[PDB]
Amino acid sequence: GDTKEQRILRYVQQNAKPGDPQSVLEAIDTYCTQKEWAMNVGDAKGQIMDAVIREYSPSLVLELGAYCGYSAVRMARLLQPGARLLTMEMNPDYAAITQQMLNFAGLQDKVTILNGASQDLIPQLKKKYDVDTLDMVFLDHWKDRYLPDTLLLEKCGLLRKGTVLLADNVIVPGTPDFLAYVRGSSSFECTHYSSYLEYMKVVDGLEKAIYQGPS
Ligand SMILES: O=C(NCCNC(=O)c1cc(-c2ccc(F)cc2)cc(O)c1O)c1cc(O)ncn1
Ligand SMILES: [Cl-]
Ligand SMILES: [Cl-]
Ligand SMILES: [Mg+2]
Repeated sequence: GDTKEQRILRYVQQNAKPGDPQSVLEAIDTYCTQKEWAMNVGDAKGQIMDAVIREYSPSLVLELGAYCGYSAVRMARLLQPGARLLTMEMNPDYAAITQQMLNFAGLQDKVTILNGASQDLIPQLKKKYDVDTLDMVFLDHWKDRYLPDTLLLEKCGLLRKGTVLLADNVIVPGTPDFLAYVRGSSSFECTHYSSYLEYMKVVDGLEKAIYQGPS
């Protein structure tokens, strides 16, 4: 039968207003609070994401790991006109749900959902996708991929002074190598935002790591 992610999309389509991103976020959070948990960033951490997005008003955001498109809705709804989000989702079924979710939210013109592995796609961003540098990166894919993909971003010349990395799940499931690395690096200025795992009474957190250039 249907998957959890199909159930979430359907619930959104039947309980949100088309073209209304806030209603989409609310529908998802209700579903996941009342019916079934799912690994969306959630409202607690989402509120911190919102605050970050509004501070930096990034023109170009890369997201690693889309899932059902919750975080992509969350960020894209706060982008300025003309600003854009690219999100890399290697799971094809998740990629399809994410696209449908963004279409329902009316945010399809702001977001490009690429179905491929981040390690394969990151090296194509400059030449294929005409990226110069990224303003912000949201990390939310496999937790053992945050560090290697961060180092790949730098290798490929995609980070600039001031590029904001914002990492989900640095407590649960945790990203110990990434977290130790950025906190130890003179090339990052880090801030920890303590919060809660989505839809749970469990502590989690976001890490912001602002790239400072080589050193
Ligand atoms: O990105 C891919 N999976 C989700 C990564 N995200 C997570 O695993 C994740 C997990 C949890 C979590 C927390 C507590 C718990 F008890 C169980 C899970 C929370 C979150 O907020 C996440 O973000 C992926 C899929 C695929 O098929 N191929 C390549 N990549
Ligand atoms: Cl999400
Ligand atoms: Cl929550
Ligand atoms: Mg997460």
